[PDB]
Amino acid sequence: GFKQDIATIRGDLRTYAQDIFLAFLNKYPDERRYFKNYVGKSDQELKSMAKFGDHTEKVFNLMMEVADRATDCVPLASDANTLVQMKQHSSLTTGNFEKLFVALVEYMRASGQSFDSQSWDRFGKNLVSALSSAGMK
Amino acid sequence: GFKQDIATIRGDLRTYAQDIFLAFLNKYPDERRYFKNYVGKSDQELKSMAKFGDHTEKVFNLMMEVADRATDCVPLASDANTLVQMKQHSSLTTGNFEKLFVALVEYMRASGQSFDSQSWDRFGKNLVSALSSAGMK
Ligand code: HEM
Ligand code: HEM
Ligand SMILES: Oc1ccc(Br)cc1
Ligand SMILES: Oc1ccc(Br)cc1
Repeated sequence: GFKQDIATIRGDLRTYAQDIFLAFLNKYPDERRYFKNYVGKSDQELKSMAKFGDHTEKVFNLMMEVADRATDCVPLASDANTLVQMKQHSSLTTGNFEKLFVALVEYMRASGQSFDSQSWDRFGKNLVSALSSAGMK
Repeated sequence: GFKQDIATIRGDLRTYAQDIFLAFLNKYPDERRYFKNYVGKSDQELKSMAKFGDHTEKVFNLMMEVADRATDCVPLASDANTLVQMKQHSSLTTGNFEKLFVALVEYMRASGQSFDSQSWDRFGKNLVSALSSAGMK
């Protein structure tokens, strides 16, 4: 289930983080505009950039902390607010987050692995609700 | 994105090259008049010709180099000049290139592979502009 999925992802966090993030950019190529340092770079080029691995891992680490603190895929309002208030997220809208979770769920369903994809979809929906409540446009 | 798509195509170039060129010829059958011995043949007959695959590979080898040398999907003017000046292209106009890129983008959109088709559309438009700047009719 969802708790096991957190363990699966955490076990190889950097690989899953990179693969899901690339799935996101591949599904929604226009989203690359928010990452000026990743524009015009192949996947292998990206993987050779210190910040790509470091930042992508740290994003997914925080995602997993939020997921683990949730009750029945309902995240803490405080966690949503952290995400809204981050300077790095100042120009984002809930639609950016919606897209990330659509891509994440698609990745899980396409994987040969037994992720609880329905729960990740619902977690994403609940997180979007919480972001909106915390003031994200 | 675009840069990764170049790697994807290069990883199976003969297959992609033939399938895109066939998509072009099937969408625009009268374009066969620029070529020799292509009329009156089905796709499988074309693919079994001595030089169909070889010629198509050489075209797409160069197309991928032009794409790879581009910045933000803008090709080098030297690459455009080469394409205009090639003896093999003496009877072409920019419209021939426009049609090739319409077919290429349509192929990408229909494929099971996550191509950044919008970037290929932009690249095609920028290549056509560059061909015009370099003196193609
Ligand atoms: C629940 C989902 C998300 C979480 C947990 C999250 C978390 C984070 C974290 C922890 C950082 C700082 C990384 C570091 O210190 O190196 C960061 C940076 C950033 N995030 Fe988010 N983020 C999420 C979603 C998104 C989305 C959907 C976008 C845009 C489509 C986005 C855009 C950015 C940008 C542009 C930065 C700064 C540039 C960079 O480090 O690449 N984030 N995020
Ligand atoms: C960016 C697009 C293009 C590139 C990079 C390109 C490149 C090339 C190259 C490298 C060759 C040499 C093939 C060989 O001798 O093995 C070639 C030949 C040729 N190309 Fe282009 N070409 C492009 C577009 C077109 C278009 C749109 C047409 C016509 C609709 C065309 C018509 C021809 C013809 C008639 C030849 C010689 C005969 C043949 O290969 O069958 N090309 N091209
Ligand atoms: O550096 C980053 C990697 C992935 C996301 Br999502 C956001 C920032
Ligand atoms: O041999 C050729 C294959 C594809 C194109 Br486009 C042009 C020539």
